[PDB]
Amino acid sequence: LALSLTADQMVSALLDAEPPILYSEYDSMMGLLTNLADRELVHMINWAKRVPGFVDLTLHDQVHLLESAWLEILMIGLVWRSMEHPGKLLFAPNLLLDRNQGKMVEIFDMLLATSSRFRMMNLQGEEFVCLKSIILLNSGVYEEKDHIHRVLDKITDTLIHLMAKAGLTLQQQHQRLAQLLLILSHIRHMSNKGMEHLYSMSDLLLEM
Amino acid sequence: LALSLTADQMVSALLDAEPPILYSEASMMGLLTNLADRELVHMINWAKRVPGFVDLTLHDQVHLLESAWLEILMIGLVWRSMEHPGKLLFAPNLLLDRNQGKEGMVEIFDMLLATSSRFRMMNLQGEEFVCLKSIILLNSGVYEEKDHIHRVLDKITDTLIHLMAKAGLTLQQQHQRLAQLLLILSHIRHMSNKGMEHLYSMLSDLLLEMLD
Ligand SMILES: C[C@H]1CCN(CCOc2ccc([C@@H]3c4ccc(O)cc4CC[C@@H]3c3ccccc3)cc2)C1
Ligand SMILES: C[C@H]1CCN(CCOc2ccc([C@@H]3c4ccc(O)cc4CC[C@@H]3c3ccccc3)cc2)C1
Repeated sequence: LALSLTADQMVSALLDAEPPILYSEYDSMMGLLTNLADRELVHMINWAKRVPGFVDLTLHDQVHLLESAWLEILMIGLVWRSMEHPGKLLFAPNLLLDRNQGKMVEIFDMLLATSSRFRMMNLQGEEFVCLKSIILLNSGVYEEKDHIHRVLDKITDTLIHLMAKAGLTLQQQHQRLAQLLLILSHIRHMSNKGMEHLYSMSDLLLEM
Repeated sequence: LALSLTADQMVSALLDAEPPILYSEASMMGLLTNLADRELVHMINWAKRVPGFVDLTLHDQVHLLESAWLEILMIGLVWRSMEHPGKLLFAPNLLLDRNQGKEGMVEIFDMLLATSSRFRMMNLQGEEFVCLKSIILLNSGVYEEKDHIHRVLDKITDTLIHLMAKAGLTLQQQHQRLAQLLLILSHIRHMSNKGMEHLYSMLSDLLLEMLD
């Protein structure tokens, strides 16, 4: 029944679905980020459940979707809040790191670049939550399958609706749509590069 | 001077630019490498006939091909594999199913097969296909020169939209399908990444000499 949402209801539903911005433990850099990510993962699951259409999926469908998307969700979230701090990544309000402290400057330079990209594009928060939802439903998808594609189509409708209300021309609307979606493919890329470094060292999702 | 180009002529240019289909020559990893290596040459010549590409500095052209070359091979493979369900047409004389796919390679195979199915379900057209392939070339390595590329990318999106509108898809159906196509590109990024991993655990000089 979640496919009956109007575009504005979809946005409002996504905005209040938003997870908090966590802080880093006050009182060895990888640990701080690992600790942060672990705590971040917990609200991400309660977030995903509030994504329209998500809970309709069988629970092992939900688990496959989250296992594929989670690092991308983390990455776009980080990049999102890092937007208004050029040359730096805001992992937490008390943990704002620069280029030099990165040394993973391979992945960080990528993360910074994406942040610059969102900034030049002047990405709005309303567009942001759509993109994050898109990532959840799309990264893992390669009755159940088509429902997902129907949900994805609704988010597309919503994104366009946002751009029309913003006063962008029809041409500008599908161009901006194209630009944002291509950016997702470089978030996929980052996740992957992030993943293999992440094993230069899967089931709590059902439990959660 | 390639941006001064109507959507129809744009599709024309890309279509005629299409590379030929090549024939097949760890028996198999030696077969796919020879084929891919041969396929790689025609890709350079294809890339140069892609609108906006030769206006780029040579250093950037190499960089784009370095980032994208595997993605190009994969989507092309996926493309000609459409009408052959459950199989991969690496070549007219080399048609494989996933059984023959079996080290580390069956997972990549299955990914390529799903992509092929998705194109089949969506019923991807040739006009659209060549548009996507261009987007990959210019998008994959995108991270005066770095906005020219974004103009071309916008021009190709117009072209895609142009095609869906002519087809009779409504404005809503148009942007829905545009999105459906571009999201598939992120799967192809993923396949390429896992592909690079799988190849290291077993190009520039060519690209530079190749782009004589
Ligand atoms: C999925 C859980 C399994 C146990 N945990 C492993 C650590 O997971 C991460 C994921 C991301 C990071 C870094 C980070 C942390 C918080 C955040 O909001 C965003 C990011 C962006 C990725 C970043 C990173 C990138 C590449 C290698 C390591 C860490 C660190 C650890 C997380
Ligand atoms: C950069 C060039 C110089 C070194 N060469 C290494 C060979 O790279 C490849 C690329 C693709 C493949 C397989 C293939 C062959 C032909 C084709 O038209 C498409 C593809 C898609 C990928 C496929 C592959 C890629 C990676 C691991 C296993 C299989 C195999 C070897 C390529």
